[PDB]
Amino acid sequence: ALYEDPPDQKTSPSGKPATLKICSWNVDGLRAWIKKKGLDWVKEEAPDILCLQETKCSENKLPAELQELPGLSHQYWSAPSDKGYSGVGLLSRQAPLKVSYGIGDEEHDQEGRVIVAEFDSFVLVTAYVPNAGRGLVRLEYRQRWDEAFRKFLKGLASRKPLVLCGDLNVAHEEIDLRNPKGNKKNAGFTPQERQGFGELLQAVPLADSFRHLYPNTPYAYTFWTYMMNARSKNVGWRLDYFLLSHSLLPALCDSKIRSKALGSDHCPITLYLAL
Repeated sequence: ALYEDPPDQKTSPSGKPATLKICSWNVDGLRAWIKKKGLDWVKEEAPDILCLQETKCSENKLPAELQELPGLSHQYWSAPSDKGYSGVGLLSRQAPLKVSYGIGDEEHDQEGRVIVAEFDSFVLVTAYVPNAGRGLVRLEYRQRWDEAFRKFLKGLASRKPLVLCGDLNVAHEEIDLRNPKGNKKNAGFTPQERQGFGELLQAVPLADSFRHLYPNTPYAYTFWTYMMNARSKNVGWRLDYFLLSHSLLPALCDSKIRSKALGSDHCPITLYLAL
C-alpha cells in the first residue's frame, strides 16, 4: 500500500547529465504552506524552476519571504479576478524570454490558473486545472475548460517543445489512485475527465513523464485527502504531472514524486531534463 519513490536518475538514456530541474507543487494555500516550512523544503530541493498551484493569495499579500529565494528570483503570479480560491505561480533562476497568463478567454473570466513561460529551448506551462467539484457541480465547467486548454496548448507547442506541469485534477488510469472503483463518479476520476486527459495526450501530443519511466509502478500518488489518515495509509491520487513533448523524451532523466515533503495535501513533483 505504501510507496517509496525510486532514487533520482540524473543522467539521460543517451548519457547526458541533467541540466534543468523543475519542481511543481500544489501548496493549497501559499501562506500556510510558507508557515509549514515549504520554502525550507524548496531551498533544499534547489530547483531551477518552481511552479505552484492553488496559492489562494492575492498578488499584494504575497509574503516577502518569497523574495528570500535569490536562487529563484524571477517570480510571476496569476491570481483570479473574482475569488483566495485558486491562483498559481512560477519562479525561475533565469528570466523566461516571455511570460503570459491564461488561455485566451479572459473576457468575463480570468481564473488565475495558467502561466506560460517561454525559455530558450522549450515552453513551460503550469496549470491548476478546475476541480469538477463535490457531486460534479462544476463538471460541466471542467469539460469546457479541458476543450479550451487542449486548443490553446495546440497553438502553443507547434513552435517549441513543451513541458506542462501542475495539478491537472485527474487520475488518468486506475493505476493512478487507490480507490478506482469507489471513485468512478467522483471529481478526478469521472469518465469525462479521464477522457479529456487522454485527449490531451493525443492531441498536442504529450507523454506522461512519470508513467513513461514507470509504466508498471502502482501506489504512486501526489495527493491525499486531509481526512482520515489517507496520507499515512497511502490512500492517494496522482493528480500532479509533468507532461512532455515527444521531442523531449531523450532529455528525460527522471520524474520524481517527493512523497515525504509536507506542507500541503499534495506533495511536490520534480523533473530532471538534460537540455
